[PDB]
Amino acid sequence: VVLQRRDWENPGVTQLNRLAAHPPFASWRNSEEARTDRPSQQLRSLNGEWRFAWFPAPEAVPESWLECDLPEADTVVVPSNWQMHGYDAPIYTNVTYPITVNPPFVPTENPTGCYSLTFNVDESWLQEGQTRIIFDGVNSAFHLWCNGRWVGYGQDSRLPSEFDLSAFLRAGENRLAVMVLRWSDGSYLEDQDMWRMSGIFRDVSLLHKPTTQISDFHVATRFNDDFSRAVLEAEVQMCGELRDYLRVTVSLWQGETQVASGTAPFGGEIIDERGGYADRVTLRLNVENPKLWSAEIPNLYRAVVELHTADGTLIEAEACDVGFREVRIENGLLLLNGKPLLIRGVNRHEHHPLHGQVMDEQTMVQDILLMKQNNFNAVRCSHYPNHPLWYTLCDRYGLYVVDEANIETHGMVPMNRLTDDPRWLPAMSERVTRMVQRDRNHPSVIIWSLGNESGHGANHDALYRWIKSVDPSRPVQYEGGGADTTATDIICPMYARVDEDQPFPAVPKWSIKKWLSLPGETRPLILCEYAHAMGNSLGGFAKYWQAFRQYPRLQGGFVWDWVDQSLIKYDENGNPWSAYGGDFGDTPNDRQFCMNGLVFADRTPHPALTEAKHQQQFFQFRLSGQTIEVTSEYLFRHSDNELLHWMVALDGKPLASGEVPLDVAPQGKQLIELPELPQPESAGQLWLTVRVVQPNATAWSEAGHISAWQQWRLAENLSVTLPAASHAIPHLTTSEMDFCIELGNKRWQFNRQSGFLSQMWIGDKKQLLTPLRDQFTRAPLDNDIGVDEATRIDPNAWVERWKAAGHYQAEAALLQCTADTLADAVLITTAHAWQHQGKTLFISRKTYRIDGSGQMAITVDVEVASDTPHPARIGLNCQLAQVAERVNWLGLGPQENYPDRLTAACFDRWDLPLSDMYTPYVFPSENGLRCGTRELNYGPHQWRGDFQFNISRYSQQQLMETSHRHLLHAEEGTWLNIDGFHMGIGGDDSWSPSVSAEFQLSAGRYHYQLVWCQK
Amino acid sequence: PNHPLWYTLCDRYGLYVVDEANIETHGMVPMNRLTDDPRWLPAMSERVTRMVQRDRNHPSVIIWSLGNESGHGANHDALYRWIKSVDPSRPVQYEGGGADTTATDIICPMYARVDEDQPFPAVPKWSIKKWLSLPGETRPLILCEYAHAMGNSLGGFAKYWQAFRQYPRLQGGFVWDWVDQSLIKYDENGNPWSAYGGDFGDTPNDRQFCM
Amino acid sequence: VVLQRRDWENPGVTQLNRLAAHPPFASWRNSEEARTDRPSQQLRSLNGEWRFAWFPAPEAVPESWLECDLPEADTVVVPSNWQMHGYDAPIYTNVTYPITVNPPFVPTENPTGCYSLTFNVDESWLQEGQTRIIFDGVNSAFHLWCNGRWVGYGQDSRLPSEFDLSAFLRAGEN
Ligand SMILES: O=C1O[C@H](CO)[C@H](O)[C@H](O)[C@H]1O
Ligand SMILES: [Mg+2]
Ligand SMILES: [Mg+2]
Ligand SMILES: [Mg+2]
Ligand code: NA
Ligand code: NA
Ligand code: NA
Ligand code: NA
Ligand code: NA
Repeated sequence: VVLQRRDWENPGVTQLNRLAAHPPFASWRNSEEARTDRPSQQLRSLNGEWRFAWFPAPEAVPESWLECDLPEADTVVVPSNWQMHGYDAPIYTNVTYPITVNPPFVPTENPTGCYSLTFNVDESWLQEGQTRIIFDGVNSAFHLWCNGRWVGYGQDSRLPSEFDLSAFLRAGENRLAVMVLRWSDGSYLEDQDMWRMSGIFRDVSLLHKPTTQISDFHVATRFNDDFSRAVLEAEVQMCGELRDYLRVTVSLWQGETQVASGTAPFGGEIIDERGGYADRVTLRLNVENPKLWSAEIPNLYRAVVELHTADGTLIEAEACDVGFREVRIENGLLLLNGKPLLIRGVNRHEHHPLHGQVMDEQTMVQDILLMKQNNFNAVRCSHYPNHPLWYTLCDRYGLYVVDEANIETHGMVPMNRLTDDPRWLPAMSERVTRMVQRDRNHPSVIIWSLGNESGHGANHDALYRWIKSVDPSRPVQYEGGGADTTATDIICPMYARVDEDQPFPAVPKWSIKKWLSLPGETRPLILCEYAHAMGNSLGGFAKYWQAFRQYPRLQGGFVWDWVDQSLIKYDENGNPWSAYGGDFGDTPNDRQFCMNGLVFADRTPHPALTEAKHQQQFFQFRLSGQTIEVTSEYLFRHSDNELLHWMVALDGKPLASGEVPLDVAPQGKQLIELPELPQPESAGQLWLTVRVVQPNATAWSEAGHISAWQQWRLAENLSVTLPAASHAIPHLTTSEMDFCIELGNKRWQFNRQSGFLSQMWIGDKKQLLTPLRDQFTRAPLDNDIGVDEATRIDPNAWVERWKAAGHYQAEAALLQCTADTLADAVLITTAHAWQHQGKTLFISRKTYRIDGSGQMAITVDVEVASDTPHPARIGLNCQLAQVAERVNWLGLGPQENYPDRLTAACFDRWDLPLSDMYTPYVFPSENGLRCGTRELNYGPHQWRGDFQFNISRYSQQQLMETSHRHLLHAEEGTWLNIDGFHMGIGGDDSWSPSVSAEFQLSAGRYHYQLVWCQK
Repeated sequence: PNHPLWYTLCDRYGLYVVDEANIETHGMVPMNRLTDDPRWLPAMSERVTRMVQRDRNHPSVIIWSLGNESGHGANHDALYRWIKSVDPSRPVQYEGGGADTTATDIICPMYARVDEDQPFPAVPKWSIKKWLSLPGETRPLILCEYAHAMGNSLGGFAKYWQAFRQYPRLQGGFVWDWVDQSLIKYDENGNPWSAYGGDFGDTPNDRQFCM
Repeated sequence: VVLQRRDWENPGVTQLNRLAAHPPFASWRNSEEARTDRPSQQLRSLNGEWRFAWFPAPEAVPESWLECDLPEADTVVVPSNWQMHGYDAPIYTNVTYPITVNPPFVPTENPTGCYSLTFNVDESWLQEGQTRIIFDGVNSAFHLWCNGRWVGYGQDSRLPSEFDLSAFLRAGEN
């Protein structure tokens, strides 16, 4: 009858015999244990080794499995995804559904995980009370049997499913059997852009409650105008038989100190003509001068809810952490405890490179620490309710959480086809309602979300209203259908730009500054997704932050996103590598579009992370004469763990330093007077750097943690001295094939056929492996490629514009190559034209001046045709013969930085090992650039000027030809790229041209100069 | 919702209709026990949504109703908003929970008096004249049930109509009700007689309260 | 399977295989007939004489009833309330529920009306198109079989439940 009913193709049936949702229970039988949050004897983990067998469909499951173990089955760890154990492929797809769109139907071939466990139950659990089993997460649907008998059915992969096992169990041995289906009608609401996996991927537990039990409880905190008084209100629901002797006590604790307590019998206020709830009571506790919860200072009290007799016998106790805080929208501003928030948020999926979508405490803690160490204060549960511990950790460490229903129907056509259909309202309603019922007591949750990318339908409006009616303590947001519909309290677009409108029909993405002031618009704007961090990205990030700070109602956003969704695969030798979409045989796939993280799957930072840290700083700085002005962007805390270190240096050489304690009130200002600095004699630019240092450890950071920094140019002394006049004069030697120049043990050779420096010698050793040549292209970045799908191609993307114009296949044609002897130098003059099919794209005009001191001065002047797409870079490249250990530079660093992503980099003298000058993006591209460089040192070589550069063992050609980073081989020598000008990287999104006009190489005429010598 | 022909006839003859979802949970304690429970939202939504889908093209229907005597629960709020979103062309009304809740566009009490307050706890029935001017109240008031016409009744009917005519925002109401709910029974001869509650051995019963 | 599920005691199942609701349809194949609101050949009333047997519970219904007319059963007019034919008592109660207040459960003693009708369907409807049946009002819940096979289930006493019969019907008697 179970195989006959086919409940997994019926959206009308989303569970069978499932218990009601409720907040985290442990059924403590001792109050002190509840208060301290110690383990509960009444809550057991069924995690560990289980029996598992795979089947191609549910009809292939033998009727024996219900009563007897299958010897074919293996023993696997639960929780797990069965794709992580090799049983079938994980599918990566973005928009297009991973099954045929035929709702409510799924494929007849529907992979099926048969799980089972043989486990003990103690006798004490069956004489008194109620034993339930809790599956925290099962993807995507399942039937359950206990000792051969059918218990029930559940859908929604991301919320706990609970069943009463009381009548099913026996003392001693019992057997659970779970048939998990990969696909169900639930799948139609689970089209998030991520790995599609399956199985019992979250905790399994057994919970014993008394027959007379606390079955639900809500905590509210409300405040007077200045937050100096609060009323904690607790509504408590019971199940079982009503008795006059029953009582509830809610007591509230600050550490070991009890601050408030209330006790009452059951029976609520009159509600309507038929009375009130005899099975509920509300307790109200006064709290004077409450310690308020925020992401800045996560103050928590403990609330213990005791169900007991009037005489004092405890029946059970539940408990939660309480954060006293108010969230409201007033006059178009989102306020926390009366202060306008600035959301430094990131979207975070649940992902681990080894365990797939199984989460554990350590990874969660690691994520939290990294976020807070990098100046994040908020996280969005993209796009489903998370593992229950996540909320607890956000409560305790202090992050703001957007809790989001597990609803995404992105692949529907149009996007609201299911969400506007009243037949899908039941399935949708349980995903919203059961989330609110579970998470409503976590202070860290400040906003509810109705899901993701499912257009805007009537069902959203209804469920919007349901939440407002049930929980008025939190605003509700939802982006679908244009980000400002009647189903959201917050204008919450994805990838809306700062200044540029994108006026798509029906769902335009207005410039965020313009959106706020549309006639009639009052709401605050907080981007649910912005600054797409796919590969070499986060260009233009500073621009968002400049707008966030200037516009009160622009209250920030959530970066997309936190972690690369790469999975570990093994090679022939058993070495690990990172795999993306289409690497598991899966198709259709969206390839590398799954990796948009600020961190790699193993939590190693991308360079972009430091740019987010710098822009998200909580201290702002201004310099006037000798005075630094520090402004706090903290809303609640003083700077009680902050000191300012300042340093003045001349071209990287320190001249002075000092330390000044920070004592800044929230939103306040401090003036710091610098002492007179010793104005030096020698040339160069003076730079002031300041850093905010946290002297003491916190729960989330080590001692000495740098939380903010800033740099300013001070006095510049321009060099006016003539270099030491040389006695030696270089000697020009000519042949039909070459111009050669000699000075002592140095030698330069210019090919008269190509017109490039083909070789240089120090003593007798050759310096080049490839001639020094103009370069106008880069190995394409993910933002240059502009496809969100492997199928979809775009004629407008930068790489496609460059390809179609002939930039990559453009051949250098020599126009001029003269040599001339001067009084103390040899002067080589060249001209070249790069042409593609009769069209002149670029002209390069150069002079090389080798003088008596051994320096070669190169002057370059490039013309770019106004009607060719603006080039990726204007520079030179070559392959040096030398492979050295270190790279030493005076310029912006230490990390990779680009013209539209360099605010975080500082000007100084930097010294890294060669390997650090390469960024291991999984999809290889142009990488490791450093800008604003005045001097570069590598082995015997030194280049001076004002340039950008990258240096590595990988050619721009190898980088653009290889699809994975583990397939790259170090070439012979070192490839050097020296650019005079380099295009912005962009990243406002990654599926359209995103590089702002001021970062495109559009001037038409370009000029840079370089001095190359041997130190 | 009535027999489909009823709407057609109201279209053609000309009567304003309040089309009402088939939801009444009068017997629950408290009256909103089911309507405030999200697990009952699906059942309730179908009774609202399938009514709108069937009847929305009838000119005679001018107001949608969320049902009757089911208290006020969050499911009412959800379904109120669903209708306002799907069909902006008609006000939505619902009396449960005190006749002036957030799930109604119209103050629609049953048996509220003209001049006399009945201040029940939680669900007071204010004088209709006073109700209109409660601080912050803007809505029109139309009684969903008034002048209970049981047996020898309709005393003071004129008092309603005097107030209906004097107060712009008092826009009338619906008498309870049209037809006696008596069934036909026979004695030993074959003579028909009007039977009410209790006359079919039915117990517990509320007797002549059907008429 | 229909006895094991007990869909009438689960508020999560309010229908099975029911078609979407919609405004009144007649499927005219002539525009002038539509305009004039004259009868449509494609819309047929099944009102009239049906076969009917009363039971005290769904467990007491014999399985033979699925494929064969029961001889005990009487011929009755439909539409009707079976209380108006004397099979059991009509109940009058104001506020207090006529069943024990214990959601979602109903009494095991649950009067069960078994309705059936043998009817001809013409062949034109079988070769092409979609043939559905509409029950405008069924108090309070019901299962439906066509020619022995199960079609679907419906609740809500006061709105029409509609079921696609295209795959269930045959040439001749049904
Ligand atoms: O707009 C979106 O594009 C992102 C691209 O990485 C990602 O798929 C998000 O889930 C989706 O909301
Ligand atoms: Mg289903
Ligand atoms: Mg999507
Ligand atoms: Mg049912
Ligand atoms: Na702002
Ligand atoms: Na992505
Ligand atoms: Na590549
Ligand atoms: Na009036
Ligand atoms: Na009555």
